Amino acid sequence: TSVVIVGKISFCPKDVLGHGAEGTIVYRGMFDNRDVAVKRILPECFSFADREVQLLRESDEHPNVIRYFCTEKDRQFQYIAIELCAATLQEYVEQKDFAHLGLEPITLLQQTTSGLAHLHSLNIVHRDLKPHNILISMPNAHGKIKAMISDFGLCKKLAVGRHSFSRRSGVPGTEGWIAPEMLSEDCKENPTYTVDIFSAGCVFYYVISEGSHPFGKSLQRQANILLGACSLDCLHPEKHEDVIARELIEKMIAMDPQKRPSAKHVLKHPFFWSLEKQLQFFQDVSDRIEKESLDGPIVKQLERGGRAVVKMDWRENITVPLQTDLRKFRTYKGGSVRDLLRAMRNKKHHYRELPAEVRETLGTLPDDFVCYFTSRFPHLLAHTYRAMELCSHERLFQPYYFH
Ligand SMILES: Cc1cc(NS(=O)(=O)c2ccccc2Cl)c2ccccc2c1Oc1ncccc1-c1ccnc(N[C@H]2CC[C@H](N)CC2)n1
Repeated sequence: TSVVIVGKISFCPKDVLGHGAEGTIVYRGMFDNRDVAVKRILPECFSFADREVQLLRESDEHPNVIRYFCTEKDRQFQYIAIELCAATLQEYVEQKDFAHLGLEPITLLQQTTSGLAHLHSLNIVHRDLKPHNILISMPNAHGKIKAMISDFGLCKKLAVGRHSFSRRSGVPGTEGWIAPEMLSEDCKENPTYTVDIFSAGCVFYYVISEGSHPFGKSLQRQANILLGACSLDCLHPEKHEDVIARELIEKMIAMDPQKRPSAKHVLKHPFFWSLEKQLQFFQDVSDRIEKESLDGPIVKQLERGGRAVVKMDWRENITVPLQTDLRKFRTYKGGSVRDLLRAMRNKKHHYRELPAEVRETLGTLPDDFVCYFTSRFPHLLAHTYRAMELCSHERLFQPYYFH
């Protein structure tokens, strides 16, 4: 038997892509002139997979959830056909040279999270998130790729007006990626969507560390998850991009499930912002506190812990041409976060009109200008992002926060 044909699906049995659960085999094949992955399953699984297909005429209408195509029936088997993909995220992370990837890994992280937000918005908790089932599409003609969430065998649709689900026997996920509240002792709250956030948090660090895991090597990482013993070694405490990454990830993998942000909060985090959007944040913040009281709650939050962030005096930690231009105005307090943000806002606003050598020390707008400040004050953004959560409901700030 060289080519099997079951209805609209066809494949060569020799084109094995791997296996799913024990008793399944996946083949490469064709459906309506499209490339598909075809999972063959036994009778014991027939309505177990019809339950998962019912969920997938409703969930896979999202670019970052795997497309379902067809189901066909043999005398002995069922055949499930989904979109053929090029790789898994594990394969991507472990094999590719990250020197040549730029921002792509972070975009795949965005896409994954976005697929996850879609699922959660339909009352579906995935329960088995890992690099092994985050699939990377076939590239398009310009070499562009995307991540897609797959593997819905452990998915649970919460009934209408339920916000959690209870534990059952058996392995609730994959060892090394399971949120602690699924296994821990004397736990008095039910698990919920945040279990996917914990798993994603681990996945996030796995992508950006180029293969490490917050909870150690594969042998004792589940045990370390229950103990709360994590480490994010690869993130420097004084590198802006690592600090922003850390701030997000340590919350996503929080031991207390209620401290973890929802998928939509994660999508809004500065981890995902371009340099121009970061700069725009700084500006929108400065316009927002432009006429606020030194003792009002907003400016108070922004200054709490401010001096360490500003390096005690920020005027002393900038270049000589800029320090000279600002001293002259005789208005900027060097111990204040507000005033550093205001100095940034003003220099952006008046950029063309600034003396040549000030323009040259700052570099170009927007990219170099913002990096001038974030490279010198690597906690400025993370800190400003936390403090301005007081204004998260305001319309000005909905590009930056969710709710
Ligand atoms: C993870 C997963 C889960 C499945 N089940 S499911 O619960 O997600 C499901 C999804 C959508 C509708 C129904 C179901 Cl049951 C799959 C069902 C059918 C076909 C493939 C499925 C599936 O994917 C694969 N499983 C095993 C081996 C390979 C795949 C697979 C899927 C898509 N593309 C590829 N391509 C591979 C190419 C070779 C690379 N080394 C890795 C990627 N593989």
